[PDB]
Amino acid sequence: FTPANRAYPYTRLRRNRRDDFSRRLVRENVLTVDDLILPVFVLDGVNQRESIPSMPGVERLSIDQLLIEAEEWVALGIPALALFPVTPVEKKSLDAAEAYNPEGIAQRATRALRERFPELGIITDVALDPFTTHGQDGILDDDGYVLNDVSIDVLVRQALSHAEAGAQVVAPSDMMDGRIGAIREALESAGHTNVRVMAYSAKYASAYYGPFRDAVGSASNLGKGNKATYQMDPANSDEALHEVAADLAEGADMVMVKPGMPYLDIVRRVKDEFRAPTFVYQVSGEYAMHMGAIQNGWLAESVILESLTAFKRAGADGILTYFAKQAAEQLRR
Amino acid sequence: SFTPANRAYPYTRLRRNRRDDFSRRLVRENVLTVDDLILPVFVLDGVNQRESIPSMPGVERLSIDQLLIEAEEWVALGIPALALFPVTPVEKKSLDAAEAYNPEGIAQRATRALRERFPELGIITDVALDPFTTHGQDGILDDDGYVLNDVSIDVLVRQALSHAEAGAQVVAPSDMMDGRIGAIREALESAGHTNVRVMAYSAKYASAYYGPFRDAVGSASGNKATYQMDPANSDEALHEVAADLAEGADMVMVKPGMPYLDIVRRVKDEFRAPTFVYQVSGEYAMHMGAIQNGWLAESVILESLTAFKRAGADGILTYFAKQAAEQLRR
Amino acid sequence: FTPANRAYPYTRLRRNRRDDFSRRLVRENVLTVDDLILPVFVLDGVNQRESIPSMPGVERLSIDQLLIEAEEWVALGIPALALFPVTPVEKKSLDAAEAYNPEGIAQRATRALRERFPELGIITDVALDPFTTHGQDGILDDDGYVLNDVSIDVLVRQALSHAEAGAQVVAPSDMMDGRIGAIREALESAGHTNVRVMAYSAKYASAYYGPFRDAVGSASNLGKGNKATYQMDPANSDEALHEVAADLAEGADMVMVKPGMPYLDIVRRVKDEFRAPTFVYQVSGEYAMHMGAIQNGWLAESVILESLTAFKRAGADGILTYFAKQAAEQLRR
Amino acid sequence: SFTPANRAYPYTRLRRNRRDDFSRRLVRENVLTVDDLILPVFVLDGVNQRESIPSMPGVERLSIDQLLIEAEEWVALGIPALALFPVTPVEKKSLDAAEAYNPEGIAQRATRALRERFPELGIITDVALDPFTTHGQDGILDDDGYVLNDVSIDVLVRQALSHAEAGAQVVAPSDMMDGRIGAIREALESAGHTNVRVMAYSAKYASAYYGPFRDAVGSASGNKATYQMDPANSDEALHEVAADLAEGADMVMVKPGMPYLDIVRRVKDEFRAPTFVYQVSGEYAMHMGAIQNGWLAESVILESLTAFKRAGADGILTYFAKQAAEQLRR
Amino acid sequence: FTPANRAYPYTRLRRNRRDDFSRRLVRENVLTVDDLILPVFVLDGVNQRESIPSMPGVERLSIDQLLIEAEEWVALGIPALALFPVTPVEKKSLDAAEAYNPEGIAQRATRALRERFPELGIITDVALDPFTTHGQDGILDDDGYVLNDVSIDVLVRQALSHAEAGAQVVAPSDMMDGRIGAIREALESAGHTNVRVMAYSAKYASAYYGPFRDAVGSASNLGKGNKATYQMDPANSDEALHEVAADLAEGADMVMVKPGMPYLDIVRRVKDEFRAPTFVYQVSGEYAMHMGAIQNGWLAESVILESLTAFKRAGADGILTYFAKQAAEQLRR
Amino acid sequence: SFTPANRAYPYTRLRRNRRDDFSRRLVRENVLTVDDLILPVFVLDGVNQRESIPSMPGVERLSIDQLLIEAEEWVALGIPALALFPVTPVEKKSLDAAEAYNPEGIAQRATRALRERFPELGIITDVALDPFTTHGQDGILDDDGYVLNDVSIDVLVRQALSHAEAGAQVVAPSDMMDGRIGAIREALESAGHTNVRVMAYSAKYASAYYGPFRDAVGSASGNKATYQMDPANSDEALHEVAADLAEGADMVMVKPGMPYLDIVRRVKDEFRAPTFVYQVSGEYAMHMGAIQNGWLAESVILESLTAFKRAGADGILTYFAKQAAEQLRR
Ligand SMILES: [Cl-]
Ligand SMILES: [Cl-]
Ligand SMILES: [Cl-]
Ligand SMILES: [Cl-]
Ligand SMILES: [Cl-]
Ligand SMILES: [Cl-]
Ligand SMILES: [K+]
Ligand SMILES: [K+]
Ligand SMILES: [K+]
Ligand SMILES: [K+]
Ligand SMILES: [K+]
Ligand SMILES: [K+]
Ligand SMILES: [Mg+2]
Ligand SMILES: [Mg+2]
Ligand SMILES: [Mg+2]
Ligand SMILES: [Mg+2]
Ligand SMILES: [Mg+2]
Ligand SMILES: [Mg+2]
Repeated sequence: FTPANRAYPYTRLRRNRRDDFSRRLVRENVLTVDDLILPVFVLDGVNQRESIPSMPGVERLSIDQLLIEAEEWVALGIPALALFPVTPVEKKSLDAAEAYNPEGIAQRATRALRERFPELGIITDVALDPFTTHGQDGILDDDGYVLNDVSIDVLVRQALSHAEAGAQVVAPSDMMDGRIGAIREALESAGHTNVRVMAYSAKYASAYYGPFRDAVGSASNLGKGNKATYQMDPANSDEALHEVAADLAEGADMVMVKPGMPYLDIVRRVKDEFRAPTFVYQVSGEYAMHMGAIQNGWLAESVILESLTAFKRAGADGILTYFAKQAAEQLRR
Repeated sequence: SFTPANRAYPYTRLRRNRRDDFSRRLVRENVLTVDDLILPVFVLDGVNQRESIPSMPGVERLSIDQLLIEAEEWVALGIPALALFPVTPVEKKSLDAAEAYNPEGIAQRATRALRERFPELGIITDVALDPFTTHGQDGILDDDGYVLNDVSIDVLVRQALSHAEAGAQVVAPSDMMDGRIGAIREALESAGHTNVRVMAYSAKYASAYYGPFRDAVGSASGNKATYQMDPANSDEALHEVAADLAEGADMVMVKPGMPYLDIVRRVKDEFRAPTFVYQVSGEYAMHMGAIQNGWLAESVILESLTAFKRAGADGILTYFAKQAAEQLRR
Repeated sequence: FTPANRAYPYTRLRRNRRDDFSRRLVRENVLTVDDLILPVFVLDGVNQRESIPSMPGVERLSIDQLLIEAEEWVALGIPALALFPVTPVEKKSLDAAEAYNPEGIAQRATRALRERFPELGIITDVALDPFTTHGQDGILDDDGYVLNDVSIDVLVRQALSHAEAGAQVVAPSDMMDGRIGAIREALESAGHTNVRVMAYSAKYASAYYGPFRDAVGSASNLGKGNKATYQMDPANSDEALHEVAADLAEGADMVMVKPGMPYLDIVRRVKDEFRAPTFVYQVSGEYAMHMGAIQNGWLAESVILESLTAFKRAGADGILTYFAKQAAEQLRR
Repeated sequence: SFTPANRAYPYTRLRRNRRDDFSRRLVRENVLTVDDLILPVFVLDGVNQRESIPSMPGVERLSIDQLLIEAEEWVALGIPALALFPVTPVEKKSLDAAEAYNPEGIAQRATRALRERFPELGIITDVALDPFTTHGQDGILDDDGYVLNDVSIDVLVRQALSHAEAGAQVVAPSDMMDGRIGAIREALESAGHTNVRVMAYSAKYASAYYGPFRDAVGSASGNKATYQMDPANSDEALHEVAADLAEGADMVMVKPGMPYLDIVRRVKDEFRAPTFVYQVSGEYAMHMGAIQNGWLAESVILESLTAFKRAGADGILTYFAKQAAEQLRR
Repeated sequence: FTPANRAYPYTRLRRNRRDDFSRRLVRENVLTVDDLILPVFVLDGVNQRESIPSMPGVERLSIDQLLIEAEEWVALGIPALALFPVTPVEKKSLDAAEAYNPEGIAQRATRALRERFPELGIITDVALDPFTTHGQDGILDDDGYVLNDVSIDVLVRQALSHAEAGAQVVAPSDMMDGRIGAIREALESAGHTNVRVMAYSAKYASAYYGPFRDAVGSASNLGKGNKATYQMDPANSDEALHEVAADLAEGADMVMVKPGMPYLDIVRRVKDEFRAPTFVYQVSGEYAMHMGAIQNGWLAESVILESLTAFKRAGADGILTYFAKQAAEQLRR
Repeated sequence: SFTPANRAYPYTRLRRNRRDDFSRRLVRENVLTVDDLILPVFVLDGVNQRESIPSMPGVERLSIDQLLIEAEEWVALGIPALALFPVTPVEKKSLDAAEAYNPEGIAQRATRALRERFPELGIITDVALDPFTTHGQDGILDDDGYVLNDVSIDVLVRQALSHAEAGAQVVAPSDMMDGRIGAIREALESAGHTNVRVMAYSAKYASAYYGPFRDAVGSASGNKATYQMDPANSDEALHEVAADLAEGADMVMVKPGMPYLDIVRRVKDEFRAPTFVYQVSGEYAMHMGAIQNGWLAESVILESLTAFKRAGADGILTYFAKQAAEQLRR
């Protein structure tokens, strides 16, 4: 960068801050509804709405209830939903076969939403964690290690069942090496030419996933287990560039940094280095922490749009956020 | 900077994101909002007057009362700022351009009237001598017909001060005299006008695109290649901006607009400062003419304005600002 | 960039502007006839010259009339023509078979010009829009979507018929993914080793194509249809770099940004990043808008060379411009 | 800068290094140590006083004797520095903010007491007028309610000098007046306070995250968008830091912290200077609230602090500093 | 870099140096035990401990003695050992067959350590120099030249016997072209998916290897021979970038610069350019030279941590150092 | 900067160029020549004296007549410059370091004697107070034992002037006081010493490697972390060099040498200025000790010196300069 010899008092950076109109003129970034993705927790059955104690204001919804709520999500202009099925306990297995069940919640919810709301983007989740008795994102070997290439075999079948259900976007969150190219290849081979792959590229072994694990019901399955053999070390930044570079090479249409606010520097570096469609997840713990402080009267509602503007400023094109309705509503007005 | 990352067809198909509206909206790199818009307005001396301009279809010169009336609609649409260009009566032109610093000149009157009735509306005054000289040249001429640099700056400074006294939040020197940004900043600071912004017309080309504006303001009674920039020069625009930043400009502008998008892009990339671009009278008329003739669909207006945002402009001075602001509200 | 601490009054940038001679010495870019490509609209039949109301001063020309006009284009030193055939209504089809007809206007015009003017560069257009009843650049599926790889099959046959006719350059304007490498491969396989591919790399879904659509007669076919599923979003800049990077990798000899003046920042970035032979189209709407303002007395003729100098300054090596004769004439003198 | 080097699955499997603790530790790019930690502390006027703060669970305001007692534990843990924030009695607030430079103001007293009993402990004083004004604004107001720049700097300078006289090794201007770093540096040098460090709050955003701190210090009886930075602006933070470095800052700070990691990263990459970040009261409370509610595991605290190191911060002002220092000792 | 116009006396860089606390706050790099790899010389037989005259304080150790010493290495938190077997004279050959003996010292020591200390990283050495009668790192042709691809055949068999013994890391020190990709391929083919390859990427034809050659017993075998046809020319820096780029492309998980302190500029460039896990060897001559000066009373012990901090500052993530115990002990306290 | 160009085994085999001496010589990136060499020499007060130094095997302190005798051999070998380090008699040390600017101090005498008998030989004097203070500290101490910055600069300036008067072509301030390069340059210019070069010891670390030199010069009767650089810091060295260049240094130096090659590399890459590196007494002794012990072959000396050239140094201050110069002649 070139400072161009700017010096007080010839340069006073408060002059542009003097008035709202100049503030607005020079303002570098804005959040719009075109930046918003709403994740939703999807229940089996009919007429089901379940509160989540660790994500106040967020509800698990059966497919019929989801179709009704989606009327307003669409009316607000929200471009896409990311679906997270809440797997019945009895459907969890060692082999995660429910992942690719054409009658699984994810697949049924896709078919229903694609028919009801043809313009709404549906992003499915490619990962085994909602389907395994152990709560890990893949298949274990006899050492209890998440097998890479064997897991990809199952993830591929899943991705294909999502495309078959009409999902415009599949989002592998699993963090297996090479899964973007394996899923891309399979989609291509099968004629699913236009199904986007939204890679979770730099997805960290984070402590901020707690509430979501309660929400999808994987928390009791995982127990004290951790994902440090596949999810990325929080301390590592350069390594995120290698992750993204491979996912681009492998065919990803979009690349994602996960967690969001605790990793904004990663967003910045990924946008700067690759100049590709860049996505960020404002995860369940980020949401819970803001919502808990707002409900306590400790922070003003306005932190919501402040937290979301940060993602734009950092370089994200789109934001998966549990705040997406609240935000769209505030936008809107 | 830029890494292809070994992206290769068919693994990479750049049309997947284009497949649907929802994914095009998600990845869409830039968006024009009314926050980006500045409306230039031509201001008359009388009351209850509007005049049409043959080379600027749909643009009216307004007397100050009409300006106030119309500004109600501009403010309602959320347009942040106006850029005022006085249409000087012939009796008020001189070799000394004294009308430039007249506390009752059209720009000064318009400014006080606007600042009082719409206190949140940004007013950007024009610092230049071309509406005030008998030959309309942007400065004072010597005996060979040359536009004197430092002597013109003395008049421009008096002018900028009069604008700051009239209440203008921004003065915009468009004259292209060397060193004027610094001289104006110095004088503003010495006079205690600490918060008056200076929007430098930094890289302002010796263009053929200003023709309609010259009819608009009545300056059309000659070239400016000794002060305005040679259209061929790009590296040069970086030196012009570096100086204006060092001299204290709060925002820097590239002029003409669309014929110079590459300059917007270099200026934003290199300096990372508030960057402005003028979509000039000639751009406006070309587009407007083609639309009215039925040659071009009217969506070319948002396409042109969108181009400014993509090239790196923060704000756009454009005669389209009202039309664009209405399309963005609808 | 390094400002090197240059400060008024030690640095006065008006000193070089003082005199024509210093102006000329430091002037960074110049337009010459070596930068000019003339597009031409080519009619069937004999002795045909048709005015285009939305492109004043431009005529559709039968092949005999084109050969006569070309005498002066060559005398002026214009390096190349880009041919755009005006397809008879009765020859438009679903399958676009006329694209690869050895007796199609494009093919006949190539053979005639290559024989008459052996040094003149002939650039043919690879695209189905002049041949389809729907006016879209490729073959539609049952959803009315432009099929990518199926369209490339037809585009390849077309490119081959152009090479067979003697075209030194083929210019795929179609914006299908991967078509540069498919056309390159086919040309290579068939022994057309030296046929250049001039890729329309970063070709935007623009509103500035109106007059050309009237000129080639595709406007009534297209109707209200749009090309947003293949032509690029006007808002997108980083994405242009990915487009060009792939076309280079795929074998393009030249890469083109289209529209021209509304996308000069793209020209700048493409030249800066790739350092490759870079081309820009000053499209029909750009031409119409300048010509309409000049005829109205609103702009001086001099905007023509100003608009063309911009392309040089921005980084283009060559410019496809309907002004190419006027410009060459003004150069010339 | 960055070269992918044609790395491709399966030759490249980024999980191999993740396979085992030993290889994760070897390649681990960043590590938080107590060397990175600064504890902000809220200081009361009395003796034998502690108060709890509703919006800052687990944080106590301490009178100076309690501060000394607690500092024994902070020093033992190896915490390098405290950042003092006085809780000004209501009787001591004024329009002129004179209490700011009172040689017996809470900050000044706390500093002398600390410098004497823990001479190796770093004391960072707050240079700002918001704990001293009746309206708590960070400067002196004019008649339209505007925070006067240069007039406020005059008071900030008197304040910084009083801190240097009290023995402070670092004064930290948090006020966001233009040019204050230079004016403070000039005055420090003229007075022979050659080694007093200035830690500029350089890119300090007009944030909603300061709510709990305003309760903590008692300033909660209004916005600061005319001086604090617009949250949307990034390029702007580079200009703010460039000026503060030129003006003589020894370290530069980004504030808020985690909602601005991208700014930490740009600031460190571009300037390669000592870079500091404040994990503000709102960050602390959000995390603390979620942990106590059972929503988040307490390892999110080290994860947040680790994020600062990775983003490029050298030092972190954080209300978590004692907790983190104990986890690093255990 | 941007100096930002910093000028004395407004900028005095001694202000941060004034006090220990500010020193500590701004200190850019720190050595920790997570950066340390201990190389060890491994003897055949039982109850063997042999001093090395050119590496004072370093001992060759039989496997039983190595298991006992390793108790404290682990207690100190040292992440990994690099094993260097001391080949019996009678086991040296033309064909280096002992390299891949499942009962070779390296293989036996791996199996023993992997079983006794499951969390300790074991890095094996892939190179023929401890096994050849000539002391060169590969197989000679009839001109006495080290054959590239023939040597790789043997190195591959070795690497495989190391994986089979349970080594988590193999470190080819041989400097044959292409050996990283050959070893990677073989490991992959054989299902050794997670065995890391720590490439000696920019390994110089150095004079600083003397003491180690005495330690492993290769010095008398090598004689006056040199390795200039494979080990890198000390004068060459740009060439190191090409070396590393290829090893990354070929699948290395970590890349190493060798010697350490005489090549810190190489460390800096490799980290800066590639942003990959970067390793550096503080070689036997570096160790001997510091230890000799410390024992003579010519340098303070404190040069040890100074020499090791240099590697962190230069850009290394991990350091193979004979000082690793001393350092860990000093850390520790 | 760096493009791998898709080079891949077996098309690319980097050993082909290594196959033969002739191709290794052709591609060989750097070469040490005697043009790169500066010999530091320890100078005694007497006549007909040489002393051995226990921690610096093979290095002798020489009285000025012995220096002249030996310099005949250094000049013949083509060594461009000496760096003089006086061994001050105990009687000549003081709190005020006055012996530093004594026109008959050892450095000053040695310089006149050298400039007269070998007028083409470069003489680099040491600007520092550590050979002259009773506590040997590089400056004047205040009452807390702190090395005063500006007060020390006053003495260093007097010293540098005395060297310029004695005929020195280069004065080399090794003291690490802030701002000294500028103060020395100013004083040299004011006194008409227009062509006297200043070789700044710019990035001079608080090292353990200076131990043998302290025995050599007799300063060994304490640390310098308040002025010499923290070994851990790299970005910091860029700021140190930027200042010294701005202040007028003709060449900039990194000290210690081999433990800081990464700093040489950053300094040359970023500033592209004449860059010097000191291979310090501790480096010399480590190498020398290992060679004599039979542990290392003597080719490690050229390897170490070659490393400096590769890292980006133009010139090397090295106690090996005579040995290396003889190997380069043979
Ligand atoms: Cl599809
Ligand atoms: Cl003002
Ligand atoms: Cl051919
Ligand atoms: Cl001080
Ligand atoms: Cl394995
Ligand atoms: Cl001189
Ligand atoms: K978006
Ligand atoms: K804007
Ligand atoms: K020229
Ligand atoms: K630190
Ligand atoms: K490490
Ligand atoms: K050579
Ligand atoms: Mg991955
Ligand atoms: Mg200028
Ligand atoms: Mg393409
Ligand atoms: Mg500031
Ligand atoms: Mg190699
Ligand atoms: Mg210095």
